[PDB]
Amino acid sequence: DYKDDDDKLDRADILYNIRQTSRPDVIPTQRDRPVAVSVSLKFINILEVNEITNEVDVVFWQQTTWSDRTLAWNSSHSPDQVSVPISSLWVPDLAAYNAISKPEVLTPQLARVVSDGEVLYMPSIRQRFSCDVSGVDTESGATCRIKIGSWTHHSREISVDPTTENSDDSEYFSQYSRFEILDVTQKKNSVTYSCCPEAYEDVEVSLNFRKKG
Amino acid sequence: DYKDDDDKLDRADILYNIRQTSRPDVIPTQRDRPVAVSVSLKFINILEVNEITNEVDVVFWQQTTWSDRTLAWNSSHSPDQVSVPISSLWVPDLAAYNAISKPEVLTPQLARVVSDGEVLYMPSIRQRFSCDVSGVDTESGATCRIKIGSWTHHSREISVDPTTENSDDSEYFSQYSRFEILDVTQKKNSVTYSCCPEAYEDVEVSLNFRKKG
Amino acid sequence: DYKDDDDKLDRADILYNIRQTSRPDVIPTQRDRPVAVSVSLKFINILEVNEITNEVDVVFWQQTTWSDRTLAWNSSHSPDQVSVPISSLWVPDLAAYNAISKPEVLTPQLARVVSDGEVLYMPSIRQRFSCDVSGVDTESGATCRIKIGSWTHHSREISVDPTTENSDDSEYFSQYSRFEILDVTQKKNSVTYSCCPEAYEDVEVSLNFRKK
Amino acid sequence: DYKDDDDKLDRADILYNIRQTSRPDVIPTQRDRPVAVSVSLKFINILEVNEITNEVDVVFWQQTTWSDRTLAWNSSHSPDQVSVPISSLWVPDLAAYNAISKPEVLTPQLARVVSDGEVLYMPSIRQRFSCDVSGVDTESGATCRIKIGSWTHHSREISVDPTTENSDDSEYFSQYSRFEILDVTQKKNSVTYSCCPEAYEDVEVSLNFRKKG
Amino acid sequence: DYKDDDDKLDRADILYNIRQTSRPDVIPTQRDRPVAVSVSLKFINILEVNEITNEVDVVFWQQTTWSDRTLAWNSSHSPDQVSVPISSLWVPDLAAYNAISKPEVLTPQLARVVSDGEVLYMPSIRQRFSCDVSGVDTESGATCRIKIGSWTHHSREISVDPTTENSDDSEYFSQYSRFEILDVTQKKNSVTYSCCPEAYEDVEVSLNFRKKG
Ligand SMILES: Nc1nc(-c2ccc(O)cc2)cc(N(Cc2ccccn2)Cc2ccccn2)n1
Ligand SMILES: Nc1nc(-c2ccc(O)cc2)cc(N(Cc2ccccn2)Cc2ccccn2)n1
Ligand SMILES: Nc1nc(-c2ccc(O)cc2)cc(N(Cc2ccccn2)Cc2ccccn2)n1
Ligand SMILES: Nc1nc(-c2ccc(O)cc2)cc(N(Cc2ccccn2)Cc2ccccn2)n1
Ligand SMILES: Nc1nc(-c2ccc(O)cc2)cc(N(Cc2ccccn2)Cc2ccccn2)n1
Ligand SMILES: *[C@@H]1O[C@H](CO)[C@@H](O)[C@H](O)[C@H]1NC(C)=O
Ligand SMILES: *[C@@H]1O[C@H](CO)[C@@H](O)[C@H](O)[C@H]1NC(C)=O
Ligand SMILES: *[C@@H]1O[C@H](CO)[C@@H](O)[C@H](O)[C@H]1NC(C)=O
Ligand SMILES: *[C@@H]1O[C@H](CO)[C@@H](O)[C@H](O)[C@H]1NC(C)=O
Ligand SMILES: *[C@@H]1O[C@H](CO)[C@@H](O)[C@H](O)[C@H]1NC(C)=O
Repeated sequence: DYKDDDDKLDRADILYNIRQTSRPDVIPTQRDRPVAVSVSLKFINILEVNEITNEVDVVFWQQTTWSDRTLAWNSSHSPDQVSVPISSLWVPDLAAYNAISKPEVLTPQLARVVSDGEVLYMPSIRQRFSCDVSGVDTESGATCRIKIGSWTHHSREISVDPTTENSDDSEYFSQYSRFEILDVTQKKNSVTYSCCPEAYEDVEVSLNFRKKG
Repeated sequence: DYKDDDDKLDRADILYNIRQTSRPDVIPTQRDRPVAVSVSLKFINILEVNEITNEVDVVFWQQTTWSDRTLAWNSSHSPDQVSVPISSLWVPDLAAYNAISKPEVLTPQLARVVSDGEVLYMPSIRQRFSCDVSGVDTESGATCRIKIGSWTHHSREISVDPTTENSDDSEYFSQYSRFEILDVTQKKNSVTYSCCPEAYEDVEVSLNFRKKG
Repeated sequence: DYKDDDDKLDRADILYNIRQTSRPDVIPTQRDRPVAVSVSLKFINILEVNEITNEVDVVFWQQTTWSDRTLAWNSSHSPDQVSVPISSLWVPDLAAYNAISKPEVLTPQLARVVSDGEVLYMPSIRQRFSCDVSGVDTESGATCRIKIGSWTHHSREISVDPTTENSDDSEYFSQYSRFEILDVTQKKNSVTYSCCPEAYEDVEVSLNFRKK
Repeated sequence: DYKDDDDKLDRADILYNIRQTSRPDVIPTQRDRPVAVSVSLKFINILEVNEITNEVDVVFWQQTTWSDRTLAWNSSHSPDQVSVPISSLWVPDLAAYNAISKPEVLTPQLARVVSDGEVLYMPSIRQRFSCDVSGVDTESGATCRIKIGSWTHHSREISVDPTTENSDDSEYFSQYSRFEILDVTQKKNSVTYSCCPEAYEDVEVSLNFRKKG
Repeated sequence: DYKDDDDKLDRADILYNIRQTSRPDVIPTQRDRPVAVSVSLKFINILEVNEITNEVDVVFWQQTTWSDRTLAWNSSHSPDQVSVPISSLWVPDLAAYNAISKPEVLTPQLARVVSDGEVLYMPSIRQRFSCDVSGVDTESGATCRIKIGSWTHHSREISVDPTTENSDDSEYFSQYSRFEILDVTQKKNSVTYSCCPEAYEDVEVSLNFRKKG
C-alpha cells in the first residue's frame, strides 16, 4: 500500500523482519532450483580510452534483480518496498571475469526489497577493461567485451539472465561524452575451462562505440 | 540554552538519547509524508578541467539538512546542539547522478543535531563529474550541471530541495583558484525512467565558471 | 548429491558446520604433516611493461587448493559444495616474493568448500613485479619469473606444489592485450637465507611473453 | 615517577582506566568552558608546488594538545605517560579549511596521555592545499596560508590556539627539500558565514617559502 | 620440538594461550627496563629516484624482533613457533621520520612467536622518502639516509637497536633493478627537540646506491 509507505514503524519492522530471515551468506534457492539473477548494464560514460594500451574506463549502472520469497510480506496495509543495506542481504557474487581493475562503486550500497520478495540492486560502477580500441577514431568504432557472472556459483546454483535493450540508452549515457554508442548487446553465455568442467553462466556485454565526429 | 552548552554530562546524555532513539537505516518519515531533505553546494575550488573530455574536478561543502522530531529534546537548561558521528544517524542516500569518481570526503564525518530535531551535515567533498565544460575560456564561461538525489528513495519517500537558489560562493570559493565562478544556481528537478516509473527528486546544480584571462 | 545442491537449509547447515569447525588462524596440518598447497597462475592480461626499469603490471587468476579434512561431511543427500567467505576459513599466507605493489584483488573473496574437505580459492589479482623484461620486443620474448610462497610458514608447515600445465594460457589471456604469451610454466623452488636456515617453498612461474 | 615507566602492569592498568573514563565522542569541557586546543604545524617537506594552479603538497607534524583532567591519575609510583590509540580517546574534529585533498596520516595513530590529564597528539600528515604560491621563485618568496579549525564545534565549545607565533622549523624541515622556509607564522582568527552567525576558531598558518638556487 | 610442529591442536592451544596473555596496546617491558627492538632493513628494490626533488621510492623487508617472555611456553613436546596475526600482538609503533608516503605493506600481516617468547615480524614495505640522492649517477653513488624509530615511546620505554651494521643485501636485492647497492649501513641514533626533552631512539639506515652503468 503506497499510502502506508511512509509509516516509519512499519518500515522499521520490515527491516527487522528482513534481517531476521535473511541469510546473507546462503544462496536463496527456491524449489531445488538455481537462483535466477537478472542483469543488464546501462552505460553512463566511456572515459579514459587508451589505444596505446587497449584499456578503457567505463561507468555503468548494473541493474540487478532476483527473488527471495522468504523475504515477502503482506503489504495490504504496509509499505510496498524498503531500502536495505546489502550487508544485510544475500547478493549474487557477480564479477567482471575479464576486468583489469577493481569495481569502484560510486553509489550508496543499498538494495530495494519489494513486498513480494523481489530484490533490486543497481550500483553505479567505474571499472577498467581491456578492449579492442583500434578503430575507435574510425566510423566502425571499437568494441569492449565485458563478461559478468557469478565468481563461485556454477549454473545449477546461479543462473544469469541478460536483457538487451537499447531504446532507453538515451536516458543513461552522458551527452557530454567523447564517445557515442553504436550498439550494446547483452547475451547469455556459458563458460567452462579445461580444468573445470562445470558450466558458469555469464552475461556477455558487447559495447560498440566510437569517438564523436 | 547556550549557558549550558559546555555541560559535559548533559552532552553525553543527549548523545546517549540520540543513539537509543536513532534508527540509522530507516527513513525518518514523520507523519505520513516524505522526508524533506535540503541540499546546497558551496563550491570551494575547481581543481582540474578537461574541455576535450568534459570532466571537472571540484571541491564543495555539501550543506545538508533534514529533521527528525524524535531526536528532539527540551533544551531550556541543556545544550542546544551536539556533534554526532553520522554512523549513529540516519543520513539520506544521496548520490551525484553524473559523478564519475567516488566522492572523497575531506572532513570529520560528524553531523550537528539541534534540540528541535534538525540535523545538519556539511561534508567537504572532492569529486569528478561529466558535464558541459565548453565556453570555459570565454567571457560567458562554461555551465556545468550536477544532479544530486536519493539513490533508492522515490519522491513519496524522500524529497530533495535546494536551499539557496543562487550565490557566487564568495564567502567560500578560493580566491587562489585558476578559475572564477560567475554564478551557481540550484534547482528542484525530477527524474523518471522508462523502466521504472516512480519519480525520484533531485537538486540540479548549475556551476557557471571560467578560466582567469 | 548434486540433486540436493539447491537445498537451501542443507547449504545453511553446511556453512554453520564449517564455521563451527574452522580455525581460520591455524594451519590445517593433517597426520602431523605439512599442508600441501597447490598453486597455479592463469594470466588474464599484461598491462604495461618497462624494459628499462624491469617492471611488469599483470592480472592473473591464482588457482589455489588445499585440503582441510576436518571440514568434510557426508553428501549422500546434501550439497557437494558451498561457497564460503574466506574470513571464515584458513587460507595460506601466500606472497609474491618479488612483488613491488600490493595485490589488488578484483573478485568476491569466497572459496569453495567441497564435501571431502577440499578448499578451492581463486582470486583475480592485479599486481606489479620486478623481473627480467629484456627481450620483450624480440621474437624469443621476455621471460619474467614470479615467485610465490608462504610468508611465514617454512617447508615443514606448508609445502607448495606447482602443478600442470604447460600452456600459453589461451583460455584465459585477453586477445585485446598488446602482448602475447609465448609460454607459462611453473616449477617448485625453495628459498633460504643465511639468517634463517629453515626452507620456504615457493612456486616459480615463468612468463615468456612478447609485444605484438 | 619515571622509575616506574616500565612497570607493565601499571601501564596496562592506566590504559584500562583511561578507556573506562574516556568518552571518545563527547567534548571534554571543564568548568563549563570551551575545550582549549593548542595547535602548531612543524613543516617537514614541500614536495610539489604549482604557481599556475596555486596548489602545494606538503608534509607536516601537527603538534596538538588539550586537557581532559578526568583522565588524570596519581603518578607518584606509576608511569607519567602512556601511549593510547586515539580511537580510545576524544580527539578534536580538526580540518584544514583550504585543503583540497584528504589528510594522509603517515604515522601510528597514537596519543600520549600524561598523568595530569594532558593529551598530546602529533600525526605526520601529507596534504594538498589551495593557497598563495605567488612569488615562489623570488627572494621574498611565497606566503602560503592554511586555516585549521574544528569542523563542527563553534568557539563556545572549542577554542583553537596557535602555540609559538614564529619559528623557521629548523629542527624539522628536511635539509633535502628543493625549497627553503623563510618564516612560519601562526595566528588566531575566527570564521563566520552569513548563513551561520556563531564563530568558528582556527589557527591560520602562514608559510613563507621559496625554491633554493 | 619440530617433530610436533604440525600438531594442529597444539598450535591452536598455543595461539589461544598467546591471545589470552597478549596485551596488544601495552609495551611488553620486562624487568622494569626498556623494550629492546631489533630492526634491519633488507632492501629489495629501488623503483624510482628523483634528483630534482630528492625523493626515493623503495621496497624493503623490515626485519623486526623483540621479546615478550610472558608469551613463552614449554616446547618439549609442542611446536617451537607459530604464526600469529599482528592484531593479536603488541607491535612497536615504528615510523620513518623522513617518510613522505604511507608505508604500503605488501605481505600478510603475521608474526612468528617462538616458544622462548621471541617475536619475529618482517613486512615487505613499499615507501617513499625524502633523502640525499645526489651522486646516484656517479661511481661513489648516492647515500640516502632513512631514520626509523618509535613515534610515541622515548628512550626509557623502547630502545631501537640495529642488527647487522653492514651488508650489500645481495641475498635480497633484485638483480633486475636499474640500480645496485654499494652498501647498507645501520647505526643506533637518538633524537630530541627543543620543545621536548627526552630522547627518541632510532636506526639510521644509510643506503649507498647508484645507477648501473
Ligand atoms: N534506472 C533504474 N533502474 C532500476 C532497475 C533496477 C534493477 C533492475 O533489475 C532493473 C532496473 C532501478 C532504478 N531505481 C530504483 C533503484 C533500486 C535499487 C537501487 C537503485 N535504484 C530508481 C532510481 C532513480 C534514480 C537513480 C537511481 N535509481 N532506476
Ligand atoms: N557555512 C556553513 N554552513 C553550514 C550549514 C550546514 C548545513 C546546512 O543545511 C546549511 C548550512 C554549517 C556551518 N557550520 C556548522 C557545521 C554544521 C555541521 C557540519 C559542519 N559544520 C560552521 C562551520 C564553519 C567552518 C567550517 C565548518 N563548519 N557552516
Ligand atoms: N578456471 C577455474 N579454475 C578453478 C580452479 C580453482 C582452484 C584450483 O586449484 C584449480 C582451478 C576454479 C574455477 N571455478 C570455480 C571457482 C572456485 C573457487 C573460486 C572461484 N571459482 C569456476 C569459475 C569460472 C569462471 C569464473 C570463476 N570461477 N575456474
Ligand atoms: N617534536 C615533538 N613535538 C611534540 C609535541 C607534541 C604536541 C605538542 O603540543 C607539542 C609538541 C612531541 C614529540 N614527541 C612526543 C610525541 C607525543 C605524541 C605523539 C607523537 N610524539 C617526540 C617524538 C620524537 C620523534 C618522533 C615523534 N615524536 N616531538
Ligand atoms: N630473511 C628472513 N628474515 C627473517 C627475519 C625476521 C625477523 C628478524 O628480526 C630477522 C630476520 C625472517 C624470515 N623468515 C621468517 C619470517 C618470520 C616472520 C615474518 C616473515 N618471515 C623466512 C621467510 C622466507 C621467505 C619469505 C618470508 N620469510 N626470513
Ligand atoms: C494479508 O493478505 C491476505 C491475503 O489476501 C488478506 O486476506 C489479509 O486481509 C491481509 N492482511 C490484512 C489486510 O491485515
Ligand atoms: C521542558 O518544557 C518547557 C520547554 O518547552 C520548559 O518550560 C520546562 O522547564 C522544561 N523542563 C525541563 C527542561 O526539565
Ligand atoms: C553418511 O555416509 C555413510 C557412509 O560413510 C552412509 O552410510 C550414511 O547413509 C550417510 N548418512 C547420511 C547421508 O545422513
Ligand atoms: C598520590 O599517592 C602518593 C603515595 O601513593 C601520595 O604521597 C600523594 O599524596 C597522592 N596524591 C594525591 C593527590 O592523592
Ligand atoms: C616442561 O618442560 C620440562 C623441561 O623444560 C620438560 O621436562 C617437561 O616435559 C615439559 N612439560 C610439558 C611440555 O608438559
